[PDB]
Amino acid sequence: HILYACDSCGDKFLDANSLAQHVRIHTAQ
Ligand SMILES: [Zn+2]
Repeated sequence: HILYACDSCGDKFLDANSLAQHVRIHTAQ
Protein backbone atom coordinates (compact mmCIF):
# COMPACT_ATOMS: atom_id res chain seq x y z
CA HIS A 1 0.00 0.00 0.00
CA ILE A 2 1.22 3.56 0.72
CA LEU A 3 4.80 2.55 1.59
CA TYR A 4 6.65 5.40 -0.11
CA ALA A 5 5.83 9.05 -0.64
CA CYS A 6 7.27 11.80 -2.78
CA ASP A 7 7.46 14.71 -0.36
CA SER A 8 6.94 18.39 -1.28
CA CYS A 9 4.36 17.35 -3.88
CA GLY A 10 2.90 14.74 -1.55
CA ASP A 11 2.76 11.90 -4.06
CA LYS A 12 1.70 8.57 -2.53
CA PHE A 13 3.26 5.58 -4.27
CA LEU A 14 2.57 1.92 -3.68
CA ASP A 15 5.56 1.20 -5.88
CA ALA A 16 9.12 1.88 -4.78
CA ASN A 17 10.53 1.72 -8.26
CA SER A 18 7.95 4.22 -9.49
CA LEU A 19 8.41 6.39 -6.41
CA ALA A 20 12.17 6.73 -6.80
CA GLN A 21 11.83 7.24 -10.56
CA HIS A 22 9.18 9.85 -9.80
CA VAL A 23 11.57 11.79 -7.58
CA ARG A 24 13.81 11.47 -10.63
CA ILE A 25 11.20 13.00 -12.94
CA HIS A 26 11.43 16.04 -10.66
CA THR A 27 15.18 16.37 -11.17
CA ALA A 28 14.66 15.79 -14.89
CA GLN A 29 12.50 17.63 -17.41
ZN1 LIG B 1 6.73 14.39 -6.50
